[PDB]
Amino acid sequence: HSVVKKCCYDGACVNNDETCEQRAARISLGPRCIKAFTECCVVASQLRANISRLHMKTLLPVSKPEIRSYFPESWLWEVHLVPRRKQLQFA
Repeated sequence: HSVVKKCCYDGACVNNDETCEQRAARISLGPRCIKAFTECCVVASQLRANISRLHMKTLLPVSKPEIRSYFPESWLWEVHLVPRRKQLQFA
């Protein structure tokens, strides 16, 4: 639950292309974290030659605000003086 717990995540992630130990060389933050990011990637890659299709990932802060769908500019946002009856038209 350390500020490091992230690295022991986005280090776990996939890399068909490149290997952990080199991957980590790229990481500006703390050697405090480099550790995490290394052991993690290392182990997920260990396991990546066994439960496979059919792995499956549990998560840490799975918390981002997203909405799949968009919503338009509303319209008919006007204010009117209405004399017992008034009627405006519009498409």
